Amino acid sequence: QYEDGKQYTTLEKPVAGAPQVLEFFSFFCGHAYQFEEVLHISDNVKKKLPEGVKMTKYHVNFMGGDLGKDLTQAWAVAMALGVEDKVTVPLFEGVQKTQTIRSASDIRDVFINAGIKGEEYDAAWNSFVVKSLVAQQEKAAADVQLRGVPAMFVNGKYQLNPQGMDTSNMDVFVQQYADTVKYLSEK
Repeated sequence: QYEDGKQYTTLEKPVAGAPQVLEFFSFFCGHAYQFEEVLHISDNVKKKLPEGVKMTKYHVNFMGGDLGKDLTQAWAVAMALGVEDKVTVPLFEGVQKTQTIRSASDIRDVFINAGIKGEEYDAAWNSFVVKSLVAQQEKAAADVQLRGVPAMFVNGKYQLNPQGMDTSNMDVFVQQYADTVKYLSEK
């Protein structure tokens, strides 16, 4: 059962005001099948959380390019419009698989070919919701001294530690990972 150092580690400087459950990810990290494993785990942690506990997921630029920046703004657009589950795979496929995403217009087209209206994308993109969310994603990663993706944090205090878990089959991993998030959203 649960101890500091094993299933989770404790941030030396806790973050006040952090989301209750904060996951970080990048579109530029991992083989497509690896990216999709991470999505499965994230969706299963969501599923097994206690009613009322929300999961927040933030994007990370990784190499500092303008493509990375526009994708982080495009992620804030997905959060703003509640279309995360419609665009996550298309987006990474756009970057990773079909490699179609090269400019911000190409990102916008992923949203469109996924049934988001061009006029809707533009409004969110330019919105204050999205400016605030872009700032929040940048700030939160600096606040936890982020050392890589994927990563999950609970209450700005505890970081999930997949090392201290049985990663020798996904279903056991997922249950352990998910049970630990509950112990921490209670702690």
